[PDB]
Amino acid sequence: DDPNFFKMVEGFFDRGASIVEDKLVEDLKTRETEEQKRNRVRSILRIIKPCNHVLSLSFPIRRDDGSWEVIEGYRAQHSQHRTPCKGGIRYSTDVSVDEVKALASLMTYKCAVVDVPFGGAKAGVKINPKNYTDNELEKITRRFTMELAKKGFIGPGVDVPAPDMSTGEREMSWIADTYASTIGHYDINAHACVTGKPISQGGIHGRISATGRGVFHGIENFINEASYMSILGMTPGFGDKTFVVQGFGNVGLHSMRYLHRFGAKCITVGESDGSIWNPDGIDPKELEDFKLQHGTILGFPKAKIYEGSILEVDCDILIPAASEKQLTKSNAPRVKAKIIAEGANGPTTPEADKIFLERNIMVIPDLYLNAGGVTVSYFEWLNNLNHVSYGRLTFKYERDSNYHLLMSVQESLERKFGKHGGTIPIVPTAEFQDRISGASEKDIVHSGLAYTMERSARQIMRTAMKYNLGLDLRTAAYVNAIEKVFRVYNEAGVTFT
Amino acid sequence: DDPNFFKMVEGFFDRGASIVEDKLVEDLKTRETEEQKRNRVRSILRIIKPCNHVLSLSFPIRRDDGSWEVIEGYRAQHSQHRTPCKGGIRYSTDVSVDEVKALASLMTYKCAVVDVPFGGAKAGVKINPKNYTDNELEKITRRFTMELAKKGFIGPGVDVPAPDMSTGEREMSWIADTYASTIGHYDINAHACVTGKPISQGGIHGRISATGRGVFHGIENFINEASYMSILGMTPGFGDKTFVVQGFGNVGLHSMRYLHRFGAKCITVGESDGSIWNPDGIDPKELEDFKLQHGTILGFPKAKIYEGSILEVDCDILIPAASEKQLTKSNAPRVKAKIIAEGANGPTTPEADKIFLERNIMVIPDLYLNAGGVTVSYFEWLNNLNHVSYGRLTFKYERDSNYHLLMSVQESLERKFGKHGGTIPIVPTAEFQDRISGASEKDIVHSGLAYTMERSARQIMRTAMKYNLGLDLRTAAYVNAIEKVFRVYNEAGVTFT
Amino acid sequence: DDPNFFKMVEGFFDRGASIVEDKLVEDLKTRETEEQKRNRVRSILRIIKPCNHVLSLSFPIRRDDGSWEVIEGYRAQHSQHRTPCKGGIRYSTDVSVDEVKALASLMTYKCAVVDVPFGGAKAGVKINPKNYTDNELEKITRRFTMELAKKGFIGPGVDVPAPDMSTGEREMSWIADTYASTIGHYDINAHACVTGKPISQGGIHGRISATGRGVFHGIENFINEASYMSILGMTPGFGDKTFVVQGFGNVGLHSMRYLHRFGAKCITVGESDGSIWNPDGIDPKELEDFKLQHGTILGFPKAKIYEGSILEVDCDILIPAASEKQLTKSNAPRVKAKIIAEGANGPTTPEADKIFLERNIMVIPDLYLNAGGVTVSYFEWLNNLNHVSYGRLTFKYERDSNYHLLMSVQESLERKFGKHGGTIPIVPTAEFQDRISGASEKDIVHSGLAYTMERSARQIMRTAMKYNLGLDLRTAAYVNAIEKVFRVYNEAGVTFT
Ligand SMILES: NC(=O)C1=CN([C@@H]2O[C@H](COP(=O)(O)OP(=O)(O)OC[C@H]3O[C@@H](n4cnc5c(N)ncnc54)[C@H](O)[C@@H]3O)[C@@H](O)[C@H]2O)C=CC1
Ligand SMILES: NC(=O)C1=CN([C@@H]2O[C@H](COP(=O)(O)OP(=O)(O)OC[C@H]3O[C@@H](n4cnc5c(N)ncnc54)[C@H](O)[C@@H]3O)[C@@H](O)[C@H]2O)C=CC1
Ligand SMILES: NC(=O)C1=CN([C@@H]2O[C@H](COP(=O)(O)OP(=O)(O)OC[C@H]3O[C@@H](n4cnc5c(N)ncnc54)[C@H](O)[C@@H]3O)[C@@H](O)[C@H]2O)C=CC1
Ligand SMILES: NC(=O)C1=CN([C@@H]2O[C@H](COP(=O)(O)OP(=O)(O)OC[C@H]3O[C@@H](n4cnc5c(N)ncnc54)[C@H](O)[C@@H]3O)[C@@H](O)[C@H]2O)C=CC1
Ligand SMILES: NC(=O)C1=CN([C@@H]2O[C@H](COP(=O)(O)OP(=O)(O)OC[C@H]3O[C@@H](n4cnc5c(N)ncnc54)[C@H](O)[C@@H]3O)[C@@H](O)[C@H]2O)C=CC1
Ligand SMILES: NC(=O)C1=CN([C@@H]2O[C@H](COP(=O)(O)OP(=O)(O)OC[C@H]3O[C@@H](n4cnc5c(N)ncnc54)[C@H](O)[C@@H]3O)[C@@H](O)[C@H]2O)C=CC1
Ligand SMILES: Nc1nc2c(ncn2[C@@H]2O[C@H](COP(=O)(O)OP(=O)(O)OP(=O)(O)O)[C@@H](O)[C@H]2O)c(=O)[nH]1
Ligand SMILES: Nc1nc2c(ncn2[C@@H]2O[C@H](COP(=O)(O)OP(=O)(O)OP(=O)(O)O)[C@@H](O)[C@H]2O)c(=O)[nH]1
Ligand SMILES: Nc1nc2c(ncn2[C@@H]2O[C@H](COP(=O)(O)OP(=O)(O)OP(=O)(O)O)[C@@H](O)[C@H]2O)c(=O)[nH]1
Repeated sequence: DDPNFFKMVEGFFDRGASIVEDKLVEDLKTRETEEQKRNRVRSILRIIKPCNHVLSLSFPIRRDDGSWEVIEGYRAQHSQHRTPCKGGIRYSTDVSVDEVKALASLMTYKCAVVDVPFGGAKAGVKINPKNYTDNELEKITRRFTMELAKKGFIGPGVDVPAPDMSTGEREMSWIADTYASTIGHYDINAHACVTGKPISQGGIHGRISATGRGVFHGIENFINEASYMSILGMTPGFGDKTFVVQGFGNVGLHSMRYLHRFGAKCITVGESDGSIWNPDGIDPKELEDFKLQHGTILGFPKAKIYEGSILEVDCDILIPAASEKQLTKSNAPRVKAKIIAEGANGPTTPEADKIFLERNIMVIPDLYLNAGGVTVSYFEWLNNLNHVSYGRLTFKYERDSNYHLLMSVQESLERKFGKHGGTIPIVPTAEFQDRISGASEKDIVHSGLAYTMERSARQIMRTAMKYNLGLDLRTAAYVNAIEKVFRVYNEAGVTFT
Repeated sequence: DDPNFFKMVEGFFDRGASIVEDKLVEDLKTRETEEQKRNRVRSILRIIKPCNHVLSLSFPIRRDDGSWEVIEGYRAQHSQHRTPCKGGIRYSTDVSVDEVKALASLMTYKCAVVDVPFGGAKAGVKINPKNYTDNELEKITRRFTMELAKKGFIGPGVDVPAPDMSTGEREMSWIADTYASTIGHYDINAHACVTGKPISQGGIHGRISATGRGVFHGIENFINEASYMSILGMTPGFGDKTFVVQGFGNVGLHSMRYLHRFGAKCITVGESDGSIWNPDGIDPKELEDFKLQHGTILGFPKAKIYEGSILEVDCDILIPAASEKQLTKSNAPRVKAKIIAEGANGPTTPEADKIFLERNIMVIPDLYLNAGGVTVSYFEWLNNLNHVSYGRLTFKYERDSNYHLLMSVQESLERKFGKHGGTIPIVPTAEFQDRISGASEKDIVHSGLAYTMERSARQIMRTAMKYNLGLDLRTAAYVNAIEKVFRVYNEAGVTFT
Repeated sequence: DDPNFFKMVEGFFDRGASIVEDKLVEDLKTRETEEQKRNRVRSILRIIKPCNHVLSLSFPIRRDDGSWEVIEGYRAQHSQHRTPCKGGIRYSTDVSVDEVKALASLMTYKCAVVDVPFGGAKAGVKINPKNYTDNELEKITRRFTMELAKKGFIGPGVDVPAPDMSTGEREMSWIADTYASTIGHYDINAHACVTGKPISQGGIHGRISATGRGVFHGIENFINEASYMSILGMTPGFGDKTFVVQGFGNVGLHSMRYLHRFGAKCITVGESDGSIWNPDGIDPKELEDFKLQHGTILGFPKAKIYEGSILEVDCDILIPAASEKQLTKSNAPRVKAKIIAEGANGPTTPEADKIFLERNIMVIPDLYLNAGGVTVSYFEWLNNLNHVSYGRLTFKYERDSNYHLLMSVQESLERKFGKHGGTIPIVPTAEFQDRISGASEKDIVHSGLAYTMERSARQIMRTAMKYNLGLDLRTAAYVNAIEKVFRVYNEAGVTFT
């Protein structure tokens, strides 16, 4: 059980088309024959599936010891029905076009599941950042954008890179600075070419913790749904149950704190080295220190090394957040859990899905969970496309206008019950007192994220009941994804051909 | 014996580097240590070898029956040491990135062997032109350029497509018209984006027969070299020996006539269907009719069907001009020939080379033979970059000036020997009478091609003696190729890295 | 005597306008009043004089020890009557806008004196290349072009940098590579943005020795003019007289060999360290070795150190070729020479000119001598703007056509005097045998340079007699310069204002 990662995501898309194909002909309003309309649907589905562009590079670089190397680099743009196309830049010696093509596809559907205006994209670099000088990573990241930009694969109108595995705000700043100063110098939207930038360079409050909140608001939108918890046989709530984490990195890290702050007791955590198992809870603050002190989660003196993979650890909510294809046909029989959230991108093989549906354990699709990161990188790309600190124009104004609603209510009452002259004191609460001056930059993020992953969780529930998919929310997700991208191709007069 | 076609061309490049690496350190003038300089050479060689860009596409098209299809299309730009990058566009259901990457590499060396200012490139389309309407091929060719152009892979400053397998002047006109009218409208060099265009659209006299002349002037430059014919045991001349042809298409066709007009008796010819064997000669005119009348070289009533592949036919000069990897370890033992010219691109597997060197049969590298086609498509790209019919400015002027050289000589003599008054009539010959008005468009082609493949044949001879490569002219060719591309990287300060 | 270098060149321009102003009104064909026309001339002269653009920069760089620095950099575009604008890039800690503005002006007149289509320009960088790593010079040169390019000061349509003091073909390659790969990627004329590139990167045979030939053909065009040598009291010829050199660098070096190969005995040479005086001749080959071996012309065991400046050395032809303002009011009284050539740019202060005219010693203007370098960098900018090795198209053709002139003459004679049947053998000479195949790349250089500095030397002689300027050829040069740039402004309808 190790399919070509692109043949796998295609496999999910397949079961999606196998169910939509019927409810999609009846919504096609053209005037043709029944079979003809189906010969129209299946055709458009064959256009969605493949990637529309897969660039492939090679970089002469000069390492600090003067020697040269080549660096294969990739970038796919899955679909063009929606511009621009976002997608992270991954640094790993395990990246390939067969991987990038699929990760590129997912973000075409992630962005469709959470209603974000972007096509899919993804860029890889065969590289191990743990090997190279922090000068060499600059000469590599800047060259990698110099190559893309001149071939039309970076720019606020075509593609927007983003952080991903083994990349952070450090790299994303090198990109925005190279693009702004070479190609899009005159363009007013220069700095808006990448997301995940540092705050001082045009970022957004909580771009790092963005994905974590995703995993959080996702789990919350289901744990607090009794219709499934009655099936899974658990309790709506967090402090009553626990969870584990694969891949203590950005997702895994912030998936903890936001899920740790509400009573859910993070049992264990692991990484490429080993596992750290404590059935009583690990402080996400303290462990975060060792990643900056001891280089690994190992040695953590408030837990122990675990002779076994996290995926088999007894818990309540499994969260693979480290790499692809981790759960598989050989790990599925030994999960011993109830819910498998997904921070990583397609961490479950399609073979293991049936086993999970068979074992009666709910799998929440990665299309829905790690989509939080996108919906915040959208606010960033949209922040620095308007050139204004959101809400700055109307801080002093909203603060005044609200002080005149409450006043008018007061002045109005002091004429009806004011016969005694009694000063009715209409004053804000503690909560409203914060929201007087309006929506600050952080407020729309903590809301626009919690809202985007509210509508999405419904549209997934609303579908899985319409088609009776039970706990295969994944298939229900692709259905909502495919139905949306279809109406774009259908009405667009797909081509000039 | 069926290597990955890119692992094969790499294999030739390897044996090339294995011999140049020594004579190239001593020509490196930097001030370092011996071993260091070698750590500099091997590094640059690792930069040349791989392709710098390999795009990959997917086309929604609307066939005439209304159904949709996807069409994978590829384009590689091997190197950027020389802009623009030329390369044909092949239509075949057997094309892939693993093929295009190598064909792209060859033209980086072809252009280096014949001193033509272009990097290498190649574009493929998984398609069978024998299946589609001549309307659908337009909707495909125009879309294929629309996709490339917007991503910076067509344009007189980056890439210049050209005819290749299953494409002719018909297709190349659709490209130039689409590019000129969409992307490079304002650009003055719009129409110069492709070569192989029809004459009325900016072509060159004999762009079709260009490659054939290549195969001709190549063979001639060796047959008339006794130093090898003494080794091979044959006679310098054409009317005394024969030859066969694989792949009666453009190369194979015009390889015949230009080699048929000088006594060399074309024994047989074949194609995807079958062989046409006559040990007494086939009229290239008559057979050309059946390709336009009977759809195949079969049925040709002045010869017979041959129960066997051409590659084993007894002859004097074998010319594979149909596809890749035709000669191989299984066909090498049964060649029964003396010289194997190469119209096709890498039609010989590296394993068969040793057998050919062992059997003491000279193999002329495809780098040298089919390079004629490029050297004429260069004159085209250079014709329509100057916007003038070459030589038009000075037709009436040269005609006059020459009539004053010959006159002055006459008037000068009629004063020394003119004591008798005898009118010395200095008048042109028959030959010069043609070259009076200067160099017309066709004259520079028939010369610039015959000249370009004169210098090249020497530099190959001049190398194969300097390093004692005997009859492995192929290896001698790559040596001249690598030495040239190296001096470009070496001196360029290869990167800003 | 140390004027602001821009107030000095202005001073020469002044005496130029003071003489042209009369002979220029009568050539103005507009219909106005006499005084009005003069109010038109003086006005246009005030437009020529100043620089139209003087950029000024500042570079954050990261030295190899990690520390930051700023690097002031300048570039002036004197005039725009002729695009593009060429001008070297000088690296020296003595550069400033007050210097660049004037050097920029000179090349507007240099290019006008030798009829080369370029406005003037010049770029400086406050830097000492002897201090920085050969990595740091790359990070500086590439950044310096990145800054200019984005502000429209590099590009084959606006400006074309070139080598100058403390820069060579090494730097010019870093520029062409940075521009080609960032800004003008798509442009077909990308690599044509700079001149002085290495040959493998699009240079010209003898771009280094180009300026030297200038100094040579300049001196020759005057030494072989008796009209002045009768005044100066010397002999037309080189082997009969000697010369010295200031600044053994590129100009001074190649000024020697080309003037050494014709009997002229180079007495001494100096540099920032000291002088090397031998009244019997210094081998330019041997001394060139020590510059690559012993770091200085000092220690040269076939001469001695000279306790004195070159400018006072007894010789016949003084050539300052090291820096500006070297001759001055304090050095003029002690020249003890006959002719002062000028390789450097304005090495003579205007005060010293009168003393030189008074001492009756001819000063050849730098406008005329070092203009050879430009006229070759023009051929380069024009070479790589046509994308063809000049003369390659018609090597085999001219070789044939000439073999038919000589044949026709033979065949013609063998009918008049051929009654005896005697085979008249019309065959090329030794000299013509070289020029059969036509004009190669090096031939047009050695001619186009020797020709350009033939017409120029006449137009200067032709003027200095028309206005009776005696030996002040400098003033005669500016007259020809001003008269040319004037007709451009005059007829252009100078502005839309
Ligand atoms: N971080 C983000 O912004 C987003 C991340 N994701 C997904 O989340 C996943 C992880 O988040 P990242 O930020 O990339 O984390 P990261 O870049 O910090 O690295 C993940 C960590 O997991 C560990 N790990 C990797 N492979 C492993 C394996 N096979 N077994 C055990 N441990 C392993 C590594 O030590 C690494 O520290 C990624 O796969 C990515 O697809 C998705 C969207 C946004
Ligand atoms: N290089 C570029 O073109 C960049 C442009 N921007 C744009 O600027 C806008 C800034 O808004 P926000 O940062 O959200 O407001 P903000 O109130 O969130 O500002 C964040 C930080 O930026 C600093 N800052 C504000 N103005 C500054 C200035 N003129 N110079 C230096 N630092 C300054 C503030 O001290 C604050 O600490 C964004 O909308 C973005 O579109 C932002 C970053 C880089
Ligand atoms: N035609 C040109 O302008 C140039 C052609 N070439 C090379 O020359 C070769 C042929 O020239 P094209 O113009 O492409 O010919 P073409 O495009 O006319 O087609 C080649 C012919 O050979 C036959 N053929 C193909 N594969 C065969 C096989 N496996 N066995 C037997 N017959 C087969 C086909 O029937 C076809 O008619 C190509 O492989 C190409 O690489 C190289 C440079 C320029
Ligand atoms: N669409 C475009 O931008 C094109 C531009 N050109 C440029 O035009 C130049 C033409 O030179 P050549 O064709 O080599 O000269 P040529 O003497 O070879 O002309 C070839 C054919 O073009 C025809 N032709 C010439 N001028 C014409 C016009 N104004 N309208 C219609 N047909 C005309 C002539 O009748 C002749 O049959 C080329 O240098 C090329 O650069 C050529 C083709 C297309
Ligand atoms: N080299 C060229 O391509 C061109 C040069 N020029 C002029 O020729 C002059 C020299 O040619 P470059 O190529 O710049 O030579 P360069 O760049 O090799 O350096 C000139 C040499 O003269 C010596 N020198 C500098 N200042 C001196 C001083 N005050 N006293 C004694 N020696 C000194 C230095 O040691 C240096 O090696 C320059 O001033 C420039 O204006 C003009 C046009 C083209
Ligand atoms: N990066 C760019 O865009 C460059 C473009 N060019 C253009 O190319 C033309 C070249 O003409 P010339 O060099 O004067 O001819 P040339 O006969 O003077 O060639 C000089 C050297 O270039 C080498 N060379 C020729 N073709 C080559 C190729 N395809 N690959 C690698 N090396 C090759 C030759 O071996 C020779 O040693 C120039 O007209 C120039 O416009 C030249 C240099 C760089
Ligand atoms: N690595 C790390 N990041 C943190 C930590 N605390 C907060 N952050 C991030 O830094 C941002 C600033 O935190 P706050 O000032 O508390 O604002 P906030 O959005 O209310 O913080 P949260 O509600 O915890 O998301 C937060 O949005 C988090 O994304 C922490 O302890 N460790
Ligand atoms: N298919 C085909 N093409 C031909 C034939 N004859 C000539 N051509 C091509 O058409 C062009 C015009 O031919 P010509 O008028 O004879 O000029 P040419 O260049 O002297 O012809 P060649 O010397 O045979 O190359 C030639 O350059 C050939 O490329 C032919 O019989 N069949
Ligand atoms: N530094 C240096 N350069 C040289 C020397 N000899 C020639 N060159 C340069 O290298 C080029 C190649 O020289 P040649 O092969 O002799 O061609 P060339 O143009 O006839 O040489 P010259 O007539 O001396 O200019 C010349 O154009 C010179 O510019 C030399 O001895 N030292």
